[PDB]
Parts: sequence; structure tokens; C-alpha cells
Amino acid sequence: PLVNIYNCSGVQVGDNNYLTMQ
Amino acid sequence: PLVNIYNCSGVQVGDNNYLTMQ
Amino acid sequence: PLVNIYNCSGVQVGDNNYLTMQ
Repeated sequence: PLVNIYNCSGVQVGDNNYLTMQ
Repeated sequence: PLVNIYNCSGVQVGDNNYLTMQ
Repeated sequence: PLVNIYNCSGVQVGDNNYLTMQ
């Protein structure tokens, strides 16, 4: 359920097409 | 379900066309 | 379903044309 991330870059709950960045 | 992210950058629940940033 | 993000930058549920930023 709740995550409360407040990050500062790439993230994903988790599913198809895994993210990237640079 | 609920996520409650409050992040400060790129983020995907998770699906096709995985995100990018710079 | 519900996400309740309240972030402060780029984000996407997840689909085609993965986002960018700078």
C-alpha cells in the first residue's frame, strides 16, 4: 500500500518495462 | 493501491515505455 | 488505483513515451 517516497529521482512500484535514467 | 509518493523526480507505477530523466 | 502522490517533479502512471526532465 502506502509508500511515502519523497525521493529525488527514478522509481517504480514494480511492473513491466523497468525504468532507466542518466 | 495507494502509494502516497510526494517525491521530487521521475517515477513510474510500472508499465510500458520505462521513463528517463537527466 | 489511487496514488496520492503530492510530489514535486516528473512522474507518470506508466505508458508510452517515457518522460524526461532536467
